This record gives sequence, structure tokens and C-alpha cells, in this order.
Amino acid sequence: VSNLTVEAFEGIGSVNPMLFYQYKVTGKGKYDNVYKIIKSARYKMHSKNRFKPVFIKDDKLYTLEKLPDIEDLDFANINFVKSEVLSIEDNMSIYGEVVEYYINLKLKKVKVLGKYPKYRINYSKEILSNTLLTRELKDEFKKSNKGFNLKRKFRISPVVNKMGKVILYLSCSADFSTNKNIYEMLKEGLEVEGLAVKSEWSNISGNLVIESVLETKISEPTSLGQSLIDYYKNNNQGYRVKDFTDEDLNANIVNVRGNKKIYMYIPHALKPIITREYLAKNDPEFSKEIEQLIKMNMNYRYETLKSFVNDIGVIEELNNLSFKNKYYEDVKLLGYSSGKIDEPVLMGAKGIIKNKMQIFSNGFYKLPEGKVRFGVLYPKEFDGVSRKAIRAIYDFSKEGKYHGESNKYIAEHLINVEFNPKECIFEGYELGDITEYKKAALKLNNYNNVDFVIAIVPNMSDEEIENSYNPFKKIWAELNLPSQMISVKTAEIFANSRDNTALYYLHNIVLGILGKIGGIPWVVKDMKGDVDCFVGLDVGTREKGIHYPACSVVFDKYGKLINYYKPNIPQNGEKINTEILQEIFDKVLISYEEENGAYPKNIVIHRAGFSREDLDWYENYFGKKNIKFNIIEVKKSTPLKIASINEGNITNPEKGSYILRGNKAYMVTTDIKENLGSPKPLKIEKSYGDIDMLTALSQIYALTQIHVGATKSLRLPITTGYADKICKAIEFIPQGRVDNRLFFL
Amino acid sequence: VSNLTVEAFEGIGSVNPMLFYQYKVTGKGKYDNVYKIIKSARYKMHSKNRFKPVFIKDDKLYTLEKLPDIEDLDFANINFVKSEVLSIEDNMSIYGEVVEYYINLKLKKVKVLGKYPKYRINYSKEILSNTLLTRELKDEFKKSNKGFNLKRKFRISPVVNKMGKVILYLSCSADFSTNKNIYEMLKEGLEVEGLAVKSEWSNISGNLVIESVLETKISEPTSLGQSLIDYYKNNNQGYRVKDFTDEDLNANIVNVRGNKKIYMYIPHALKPIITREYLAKNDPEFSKEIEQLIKMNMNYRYETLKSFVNDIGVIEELNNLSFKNKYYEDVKLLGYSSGKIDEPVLMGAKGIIKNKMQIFSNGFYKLPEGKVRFGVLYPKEFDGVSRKAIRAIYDFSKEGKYHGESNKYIAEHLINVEFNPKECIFEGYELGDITEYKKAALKLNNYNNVDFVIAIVPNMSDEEIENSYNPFKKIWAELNLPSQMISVKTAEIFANSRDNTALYYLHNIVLGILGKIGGIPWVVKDMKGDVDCFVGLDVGTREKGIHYPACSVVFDKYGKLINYYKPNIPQNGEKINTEILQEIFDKVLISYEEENGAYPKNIVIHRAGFSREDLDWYENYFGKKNIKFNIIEVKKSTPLKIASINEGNITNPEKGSYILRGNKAYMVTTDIKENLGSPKPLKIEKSYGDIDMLTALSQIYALTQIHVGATKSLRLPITTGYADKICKAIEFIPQGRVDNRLFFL
DNA sequence: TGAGGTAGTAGGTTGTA
DNA sequence: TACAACCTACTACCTCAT
DNA sequence: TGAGGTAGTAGGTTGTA
DNA sequence: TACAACCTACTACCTCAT
Ligand SMILES: [Mn+2]
Ligand SMILES: [Mn+2]
Ligand SMILES: [Mn+2]
Ligand SMILES: [Mn+2]
Repeated sequence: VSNLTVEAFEGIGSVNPMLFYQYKVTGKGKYDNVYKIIKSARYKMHSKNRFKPVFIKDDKLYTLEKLPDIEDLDFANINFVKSEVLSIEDNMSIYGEVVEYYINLKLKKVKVLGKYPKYRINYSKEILSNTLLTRELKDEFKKSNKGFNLKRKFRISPVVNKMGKVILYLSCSADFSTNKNIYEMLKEGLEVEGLAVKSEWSNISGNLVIESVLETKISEPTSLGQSLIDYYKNNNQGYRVKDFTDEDLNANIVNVRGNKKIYMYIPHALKPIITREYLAKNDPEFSKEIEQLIKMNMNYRYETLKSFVNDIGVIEELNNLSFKNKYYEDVKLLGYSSGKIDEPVLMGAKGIIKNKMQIFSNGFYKLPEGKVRFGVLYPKEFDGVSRKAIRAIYDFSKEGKYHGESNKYIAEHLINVEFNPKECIFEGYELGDITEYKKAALKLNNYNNVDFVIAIVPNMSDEEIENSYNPFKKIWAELNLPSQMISVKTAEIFANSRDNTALYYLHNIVLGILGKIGGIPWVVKDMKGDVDCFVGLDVGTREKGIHYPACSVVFDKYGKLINYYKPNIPQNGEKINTEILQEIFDKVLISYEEENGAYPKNIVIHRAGFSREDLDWYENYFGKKNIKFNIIEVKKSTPLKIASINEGNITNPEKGSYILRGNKAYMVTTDIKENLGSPKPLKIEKSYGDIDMLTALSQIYALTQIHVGATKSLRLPITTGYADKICKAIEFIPQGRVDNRLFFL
Repeated sequence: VSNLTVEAFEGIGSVNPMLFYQYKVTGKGKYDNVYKIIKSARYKMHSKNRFKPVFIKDDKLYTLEKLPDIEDLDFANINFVKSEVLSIEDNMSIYGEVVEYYINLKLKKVKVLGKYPKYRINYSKEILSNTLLTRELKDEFKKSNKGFNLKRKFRISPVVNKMGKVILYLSCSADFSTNKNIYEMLKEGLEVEGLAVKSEWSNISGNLVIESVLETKISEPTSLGQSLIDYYKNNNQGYRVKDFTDEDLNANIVNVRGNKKIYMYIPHALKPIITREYLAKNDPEFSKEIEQLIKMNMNYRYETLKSFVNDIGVIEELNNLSFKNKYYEDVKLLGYSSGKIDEPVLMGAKGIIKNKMQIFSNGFYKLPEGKVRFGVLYPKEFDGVSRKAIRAIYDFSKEGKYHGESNKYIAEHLINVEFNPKECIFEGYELGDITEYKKAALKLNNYNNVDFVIAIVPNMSDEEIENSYNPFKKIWAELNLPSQMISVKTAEIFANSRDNTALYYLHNIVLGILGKIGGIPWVVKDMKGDVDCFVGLDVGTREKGIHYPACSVVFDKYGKLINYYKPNIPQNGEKINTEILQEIFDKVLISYEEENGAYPKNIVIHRAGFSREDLDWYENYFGKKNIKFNIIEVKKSTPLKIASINEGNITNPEKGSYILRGNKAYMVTTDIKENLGSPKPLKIEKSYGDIDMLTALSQIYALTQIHVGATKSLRLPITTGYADKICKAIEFIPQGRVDNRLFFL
């Protein structure tokens, strides 16, 4: 079989207990809180003493060599107290920061091509390398003609065991940067209006965009009364303007939007934000050619981290601590337990489907009762393309025909739709205003013979004349009319169809049309464990100060959506108030009581993120009702990657592969072939419950594969996944009584 | 006729341009922003120099006498720059702060009873007086046996004119305080668990409540490793524990909830929060006897401020500046323009109603089409009382009978209700859990013959076994069933009815029942101005970090509710995003187009609070559609009171009385007789429009008097008023298509 | 917005106290 | 103030092939 | 939560920059 | 950090009287 591993390198040899110099910090300012200044005190000590190692215990600053007591700082009076040898088993974190400091110090003295510094060391977790190991295993600078510099971005995190053995955890991202700021582009004369930029001089986190390029020079006094050069000279940064030339004073002032008022900045201060979109606007060949360099399968990540670990080498000051340059052959050496979860079985109209593609041959599982009449909006300039699009949709759905002819892939009468073009309507809408899109949706409500909408929207791209998806879905949510939107590009795929490329777009459109009219295309036959309903809690945050309301979804043990609950009030962050948990879980027990006749014996709560709520509330609320419950924290954003080993040959793992240690599990849900990247596994952890962790993993992986809006499964379980989809389609929630019509899908 | 005035005293004589000593502040810290430290620099200079006058211009600190340059502060290096005589017409605010400083300095040397300081001077706007002018015009300390001290709280705000004349604006609140902290109550042995307290030692704004009283002493070392006395000695406040006795070390530690973790505080630090509820729990005779002292009509406020101004007297250092002790006979001397708005006319089934009481004799204006069958929830222990309650409601509504007999007050068949107790239902619910209240509401949905609910809830008071209003209105909003709730006390008023006291409760219940089924009891015949629809915008904030979504209401020019729009996403504070204004005002124009066939020629926007949104967005959006628009900022919370003068005899003004200067108007909407307080007028101001301000005042006062859920009018116009009511009933918004059924009413 | 996944980039919130 | 560990928003590329 | 108004108390947000 | 000018939340008293 295939083993599973993590991006982990063993440390050859051990570190030893060695002498530190423990210091202390007191709050010299008007405050007295040393925890409010502890990290800033460490950083000012570190930078003010030629980058020498300083470490942080709760108030204690440890330091590897005897360094003088710094009273110079205005906020921290660092003073020597005692010198001691810290033991290993009490001080895992301090030895971890020791090892990562010495790895940073060892990597600072490694160069490529004899003159060029290979790494960019800040003595931290993250390590920017200036060169990249390419696909052909050669260290090479990835720069563009326009100077877009690609940089590999490493992330060490060594973990020291109590016996002194160290285990180097790694990852590698990519960094988009450039040596060319705005000033060389203005000397080149490039159009930089409306351009997203950042300042390397201020650490303010705020999205900066250029308004214009004022021909006013920087030596000329601005509307602030003085010039900008003297503005930075007065503000304790005259060293930045000291290295200027007389050519540099001819720089035109570029103004910038700063989300409250326009800031007046010199163009030397500002670097453009380097995204994928910016490369697509500037250097498309570079943006296409690094796509095999940033989306990295596990073999290429292993080769990148192998070159990294070989560039670390032996550290001569930790009892000759060196690292192995290969992964663990099995993660049972880490406490993790490998394994592959059994794939779900899915039921159709005929029985077991082998793919999600076969649901269109075998037939849908649960058609909604009745008959659903279409009604199509389309932009007026795309009438024949839209006609061919709806023709292909209706011939797929009702007549079972693809390219007009009856096909073996598609069974006849998949959904009970009636779209007679002699009877039914093609209301066309002019592209233009948003209020005209809303009135177009009202005019398609104005006739009573429309029960579902296949409205054609303009593209998500093409940032001119306004997109109609958002006004359409707003008005159809206000009127409780379900609707599957299609962009003009997919309508062009349907009208210009010659191969089977449009067929897959028709598969996912028909699954959307089915799920939005309350149909269910497949269900699982059984689900592992003693569960009666799933609850998927998630609290999202769109912007700063805006939190998505705590959208819950309620499933049965067979995965089909019982209910969703959206509280009308927003809340204070990722903590759900206990009145909101009262609303949510009363709605859970009410809906399971209605659809099943009794309370659930077991509830499994899939909280997306951290379940920071009162477990005392849960124990009270479900011990009052004799309900066993479980809380699982399913977490997406994790830099850990699970690689799969076939005798040293690193590869992506199959879906349903997990690693398991205690109450934390990392599980792969997506099958990604190489040259498409690497699967980002889910961080799954139990905050309370009686279930073993493998049962919650089987439930979560079965809840990924029963996503009913695509023919390929979701990365998330659809508890947290559909909670995220409701959080995205939160202004699209339909008005009428909450039911099994998955509007968001 | 009756004039109108404000709480304003003229300053006899003039102030003169006199020599200051202008200073400057630079940002000595790691920052450099002097605006971030300007007020703190003024306060540290003021307190560090025996409370000498310091003033604030943009960065300039002015100071009345030559004071030494203070380099002592760690954040501000105050240094003398120049000494000058500031002219009057440039420096209104600085002379205002001069005059209020010298008023504070003059009042600090005025005492009552020869030994007791009358005022508590912080040299600010607010001035706590220790004694109160009572109703019998005598200065007397209002203290309780339990030491609850009532204190009058003044608020000076003098405004200096360019010629040097000063006009003293005043107000007076009351202060609830006590000299008795927790320690004297614990020496008295009082139960202080669960009690809301504040600390006089820390300025942290956070609602503190006591968890328990730990018998652990303060000298004993706590779980923080040390004792609390040494905790305040280590934290630069050893002077507070220096004046203690050996008896004081026997104080038991009282812990306190601090909204993130329990703080460990000495009982000497903590003072109980003194509310009306706390007086009601402790000293009810004191809480009833000061009710004529805190709710103050305009005559008693005038006598209080008269005694205040006589206690100021002549200030010998401002060219003998003294104040008149009487109000302005007319506010045309202030630029304000007095006037009384014509009362609205209201239409019924027969025509002009003279009161809102006569709508039950003349008949409702617009009954909803169809027939509405009741259905009653009631608590199981109140069955006969509930039976008599619903009997009185139905005999008022359908049969037109009060106390079982046909009355001349009530016309027969007010609403088309059918409540046959042989046919219809009395579902009774056990008092208890919240989920049982929700299942009771579901079981009353479970039968189809219920079209409105008259559910009987337990009281808003009586903080034991749970109130059922919130689960009932949640489930009835989820099921789109309108419902008028009644507390057990009002059911007892109906069952124990002998006088006509229950009749008025029946008036407002039947108006609620009508407005919730989409009926309209009265409309105005015409409304002054060229208006076609009203838009009431309001963004409320319940807690810290939670903002109510920007609830809009759309009316016609005849006041009846066209529409309400609640955006599903919360936002960032009192700024409405332009996408939210797009949603809101497209919904406005859509709903007026649907109900009227065309766009409105004129829109009047009643924004509640500040209209801080882009007026460029409004001009773009309504110049694209050729819609004239107006924005009026209707503001509640205002310390200005409008008094009415009848030849020196100050009194409350009638409703519809306004004062008007430019684009700011204060208008009285509530008729309050004396001994019930004073009317709090509305601050009404136009941020943009073409209408004159008097037309917007007539529209706003007509929009107060057409409140259709009470027989006495609202203080707010029902644009901003119903926006506030939707913001309160925001988790009660019904599911189905938004219409004229005022669920919130 | 066919759907889903990877990838960057930018910015958040919360515990750590 | 500050990082870690989670998030969200957005945009590219890329595939889909019983 | 009959409805509405005054009154406190507590705490917010935003401009002032 | 800080006030001004607006807000919200909560609780008392108080009236309602064609
Ligand atoms: Mn989310
Ligand atoms: Mn979709
Ligand atoms: Mn509000
Ligand atoms: Mn009500």
C-alpha cells in the first residue's frame, strides 16, 4: 500500500541544555502591563543589539549570551536577573525558538553564484529564498523582463522533544515581489493610475490604490504647508531621504487612496502589489510559466525542502545538530496514525452509482413533487446564443438529448420540466443599470407561469457594463423564485458546442437546477457511526467590523438537508452568543422533530474554525434533553501538507487519506493529479464528544462526497461547506418558509 | 400667543481680547502624531500645574498666565513659542472655554450651609451640585437613610459672539451617586452578589458585576502570587492603600465579572451602580419621592438654572461679566424662529376624526380584504383570566361591546374577526423552557384555521420562569403568522375590569391587531409639500461590534407604509455602503413603481442620526433618474429643551412647536403636562435638499401624528420611528413577501 | 455567475494576558 | 504592540472527459 | 410584551486629525 | 488618548380617561 507522511525532517543528533541569561521587563510607561509590551521589548532588544538571539517566556526574556542591560528603550527597562540552564522538558518552546534562530543564522551565510545571497533572513519562522529550485532540480532566479521576482518562501517550525531530539517541520509557499518600485516605472512612463500598491516604509495594514500622478514635485510645498521630503525629515526618517540624488527630487508626487483620506506619498516609498492579476495585466508569459512553480505537487515540494535542508547543513553549536534530507517513511514516529477512509456509496433511481456522472444515466434519486416551468432571462445582444443554450439545457433535462440527438449518457426525463418555446417566455434584458436588472427580474415574476429561472448573466470578468447576477439573485430571493444563473461564456459554450466540453457544464447546471427546486440527486445508503443529525456552524467575516451571522445547517444522518438557520442579528466575532445557540439548536431539534417525530439521540456539530463557545452551555442544553452530542472543529486554512510515499517517491495522496493523533486529524478530501498542485488537507479536531475520531473522519469524508451541486466533490464536508455557501449567498436567502430547497448551491 | 425659548441666559457685559501664552506640543514618543496626544497633553499640563487654565487650538495650546515649559511628561514636550492677544472673531471656541473655565472657578468658591461645598468642579462643561433646589425653592441635600445621594448635574456651554457678547446655554440632569461604597455595606453585612458595581479607581468602561464575596482577606496572597495591597503598591498606586487602617486589612475580597475574565478587586475600590432599579430594590420611598425631582418640567428647570446663574454671579476678571437670570423672551435674538405647526387631519371610515380615540366609533379606514380567525396561546395557570381577556378583545373588535354590553364608544364590526369558542382554539402552554414555547407556537401553526394570534405571555418583569414573547415572535416570524402579544398583567386588567381602565389597553391592542393584519386605521387627507415617498434610514447599534442592518421604510405622501427593506448583511457602523444604498433605493423606486405606476418626482429621506453617506452617490443615483430628493437628519438625543413662555411663566410647550434657524430646527412632538416632566424635542436638520425647512418640519410632525399602533402619537416621525421599531424587532421580521403588514407595531 | 480544486496577494479576529 | 492560528475577500490557471 | 412619554444608569460610534 | 454629538441597551414612574 501507500504510506502517508508530512513535510517533516528529523534532526540528526540532539540539542543539549545550555546556559542562558534570563532577563526581565517592567512597564516603564504610563501603563504597567508587561504583556502589552513583551514582544516589542524582545524585538527592540534584538534589533538594537546587532541581531542577537532573544527569547520570550511569559515575562522572562532569555538570551544565549551575556548582553548588557538596556535602559535605553522608552517602554522597557530590560535588566539581568539570573543566569541559568533551562531544562528541556519544561522549555519546549524556548528550545524551538533557539533551533529556528540557529537555522536562520546558518542559512544567512549560504549564497548562490558566489555573490548573491540565497536567503532573506529575518531570524523568524519564515525564510524567503531569492532563488528557486526549478522543475529540473537547479537553483535559478525567476525574474521577468519587467522585474517581477518570484521567490520561494519557506517556513521552519522545529519541535524539540523532551530527550532533546528535534523534528524540523517545513513548508514552502511562493513570494510575488519586485525590485522595481513605482519610480522606475514612472521613469519608464507606465500608467499607474488605479493601481494597487503597498508602502515598504510604513507597516499600516490597509489596501492602498493610486488615484493619480500629480506633476507637482516633491520639493514643492504641498497642501500640508511643507514639502514631503521635509515631512519625512521632521518625522524621524530623514535617513530615507538622505540617500537621494538631485534627480530624485524631480519625482512627481503620486497620491494614494487610504480608505479614510488621500495620503500624500513620495513614489520612492511605494511598491506595487504583485498579484496574479497584476502579472496578467503586465507579463502574461511570466504569469503562465510560473504556474508550474507556485502550484507544487508533493514531489516538487519535497525537492524544494530537500534543497533547503541541504542548504542548512550541520549547525556546529548545537552538538553538531544536522538534519536528514528525507521525509519520515511513516508518521507513526510522530504519533499520527495513517489510513484510508472507505469511499461512500451513493443511491440513485436505480441504485449504486459508480461516479456522480452516472446519476444522469441511472436517474435522479428524489424528484420534487409537481412540475417546474422554466423562464429565461438573457441579454438582448445574445439572443440566438441564449436560445441554443436553453435548448441544450432542456434537451439534457427533459428529452435526454445532447446535441439534439438521444445519447446513452443521459436518461430521458431527468427533471419534470416543461419548456415549450411556443408557450414559455424569453424575456430579454438590456445590459446597463442595476435597477433595470431588478425590473427585468420583476417583469419575469410578473407572469405566473415561471417556476424556475435559467437567467443568462454577463461574465464575472469583463469589468465593464454591470453584472446582473447580484440584482437577479436579490430579486429572486425576495420573491422566492429559484434560479440557476449562466454566464455568457457558458452560453457560448452551449451555442458553439462541437465536442463533449459543454456536457460537463450541463451536468453541473442540471445538478444546480435539481438542488434548487428541492430535488436530491443522490443520498448515502448508510453513514458510519451513531449519528442522527449534523449541525454545521460557521461564523464568517467579510470585512473589518462585519461578521456573517452564525449560519447553521441541519442534515440527517443520510446527508440530506433538513434545515438551515440564519439568525437575523450579527454578533461579536467567532463567539456565538448563547441566545444564538438557543435559537440555532432549538431550530435543530424542532426541524428533526418535525421531519422525524422524535428528538435525535445523537448530534454531531461541525463547527467551522474554533468552537470557542461555552461547552457548559452545550452540556446544560443537551443534558436537559438527554441528547448525546459531539463537537468537531473542521478547519481549512492549514499550512500542513500530507504527502504520500511509494518507496521514497513522494506523490500526492488519494482522497480519504488521513493522519490521526489523539484528537487532531488531518485528512485529504481532494484527488489532485500532479501538475495541478497538491491537496490541501482538512484540519479536523474534536473539541468535545464521545465519538472516536475515526468515526468523525468517516462522517466528514462521507459529507464531502455527497455534495449535490457538482459532479466532483467538495473539499469541505457539506456541513461546514454549505454553511460557507450560505455565508457567501447571505443576501440571496429566499423569503419564504425555510425548507430543503438549496438556494445557495 | 405663547412664545418659545431655550435654556439660555444672556451675559451682561462683554469679554475683551486679552493676552494669552501660546504653547506647542511635539510627539516625543515612538509615534509622532500630536493630534493623538493633544488633549492628554492639555490635561496633564492642567492637572500638573494646580488646575490652571489650558486651552486647545488645532496644535496650539493657549494658557491665560505665563506657565513654565513642561518637559516632565513622557509624551509631550510643551514649550513656549509666542505670547499674543487672540482676536474674538477667529477664536469663538477658545473664548468659550475661557468663559466656562472662569464660571467653574467662580462656582468652586460657593458653599451651602457655611461648611459644605455646593458644587463639584472639574473645570469642564458639566458641574455636579451637591444640593438641589427643591420644588419649594430651597437648596437641600437629597440623601437617603441608605445614603443614596441625589445630585443635580448642570451643563454650561457659553457661546461668545464676535463682538464679545456671551450667551450662556444651560441644562440640568440629575446624578445618582452614593458616598457608601461596598465596604460600608459589608460592614453592614448586605447581600451584594450579582450586584452591578463600578470602580472609582480605573476608568475602564465595562459593565462590572460581583460574582461572590470571598472570605479571603486582602493581605493574604491571591492566585496571582501576591496580595492585592502589594498589587496596587507595585502598580504606581500605593497612595490609595497608604491611608488604610488595620481594620481595612480585614476586608473580604469581592470578585467581579469583567466580560473577559474575573478581576480580583479590593472592596474599597468598588462603588455600586446607582440606577432606578437599584433604588427600587433598596429604598423605594426615596425612589418614589425623587420622581418629582428628576422628571422636571420647564418651570422647575428654569428655577434650577436660575439658582445656578445666581450662584455664578459676576466674574471680576472678564470686564465684570455677569449673567441675566431669566430666559430670552423670544429666540429671534438667537436666530431661531418660533412657530406652531398646524395639526394633521386624519381620515376614518366616516371622515375627520378629532382624536385617535374616535377611530373606534367612526370605524377603521382600511380593513384588510378577507377574514381573520384568531387563535390564542395562554399559560396554563391563567386559563379563566385568559378566557376573559380574549372575550373582552373579541367583544371590542367584532361585537363592539365593552364589559359585555354594547357601548357608544365602540362601533360594531371594527375588524372582520371570527372567534367562536366552540369552533376556535385555546392552546395552552406550560411555563418553562424556551423550546417548549417554540413547540407551542408550532402546535398553534399545526392547525390551519388560525390567521392571527393573541398569545398571552408572562410579564416583562418577574425575572423568573422564562418569558415567552421572544420564542413566540421568533416562531411566528418564521411562519409568517401575525400576532399581538399580551402580558399576564394586561390579561388581569381584562379579567378584573370594573372601570374603563382596560378600555385603553383594548384600544391599543386593537390598533396593534389591525396594523399587523395589514389594516390602516387612519391616513392623512393631504401632506404639506411636494413629496411622493418618504424613506426612513436608520442604522442602530445594539452592543459593541454589532450594528443593526440599515433598515429602510418607504411610505407614500399619505403616510401609509409601502415597503420596508432590511439588508441581510451587517455593515461598518453609521456609514451605509453605496451598494447598500443601491439595494435600498432600488427597492424604494421599485415599490413606488409597483404601487403607483411611475417613479416619484420627489423623495424625502429621513435619516435617523447623521447622514454621513456620499451625497455624490445620491446626486448621481437620482440625477440619473431625474428624481429630486431631500435628506433630513432627524435626531433624538439632544440636551436642548424648548421651554414655552407665558409672560415670564415658564411651562412645557405644546406639540408641534418648533424653533428654526437656517438648516437646523428643534421641534416638540409630545404634549406632556407638568409633573410628568418636560418634552424632549427632536433635533431636525437638513443635510441636502431643495425643500425649505418648515415643509420638512410639517412633514415630520404629520409623520409623528399618523402612528397607527397607539392612540397617542409617537415622539419620532414614523419614518425614523418605524425604522427604530424594525431595528428592535429585527429578529422578528416575517419570512414571506414584504408588504404593508406592520409586524413590528 | 457550470462546478470544483489549487495558488498567490491583501486583510481580518482571537488567545496569549 | 505582536505573532499564531485560524479565517475571509479577490484574482489567476486548470480540469471536467462514465 | 396595550401604547406612548419622561427620567436615570451603563456603554457605544465618529469627526476632530 | 479624548470629548462632542449622536446613538443604543436597560430599568423606574406615569398616564391613558371622546
Ligand atoms: Mn465561514
Ligand atoms: Mn450556482
Ligand atoms: Mn436606530
Ligand atoms: Mn406590539
